[PDB]
Amino acid sequence: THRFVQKVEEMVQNHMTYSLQDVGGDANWQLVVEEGEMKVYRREVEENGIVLDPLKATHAVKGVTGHEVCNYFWNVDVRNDWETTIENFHVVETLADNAIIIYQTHKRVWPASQRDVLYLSVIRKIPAENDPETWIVCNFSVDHDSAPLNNRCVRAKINVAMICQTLVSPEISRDNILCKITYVANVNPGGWAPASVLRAVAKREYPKFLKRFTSYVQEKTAGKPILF
Ligand SMILES: CCCCCc1ccc(-c2ccc(S(=O)(=O)CCO)cc2)cc1[C@H]1C[C@H]1c1ccccn1
Repeated sequence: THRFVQKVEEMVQNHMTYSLQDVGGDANWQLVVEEGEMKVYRREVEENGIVLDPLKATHAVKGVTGHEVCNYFWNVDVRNDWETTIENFHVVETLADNAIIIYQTHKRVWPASQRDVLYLSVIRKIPAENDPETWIVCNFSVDHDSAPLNNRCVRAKINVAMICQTLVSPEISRDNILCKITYVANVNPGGWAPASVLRAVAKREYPKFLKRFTSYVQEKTAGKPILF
């Protein structure tokens, strides 16, 4: 269909192959924050003095499906109900009914300069018979000609996936469904930013995002028919 179909397939397949792997047994991942089933890990990585620290988190959210969690993560129309770090966003291009290109600016965290991002966002169902089906959203930086001029901003590059598998434990009720998330984010912030700032913002904002976002999906879907 669109011009990014092959690249999308490739990003989605790399995440299904690598990002889903369990890291409980992997000492290369540092476990930074645990709050119940919410477990947030990082690797400490710098390229030319820029912090790139890979983020990887798992969570287990009662009462919602993967399909639902991924719709809410992907659907631009509900972005302001859960995002707390975005100043502005514009849909730059609609590629298909499951893929768009988005421009957004993040709120400045003093004393770093503000960051903007230009990324393709795609939502995909990955079919399983002994395995679970998966819903995934991948957001990854692309180049585009309708990129704004924004001289307040350094351009960050991202490769993020929200990957969800759904457990139903034997008319199915929300009480019987559990969504397992794996969330990964590799962000090159560009430019320079104090390493302490980058790291404090990650450490604060990723767990806050995961709590907030997953509670929002629980809240919006409760009392609604289950969308498997
Ligand atoms: C001086 C601070 C530099 C800002 C660097 C930066 C840029 C984008 C992003 C980011 C971009 C996309 C996503 S998402 O999951 O795809 C949802 C859609 O928005 C998530 C996080 C992260 C960071 C890193 C700080 C870290 C941080 C973490 C959670 C919120 C804000 N900042």
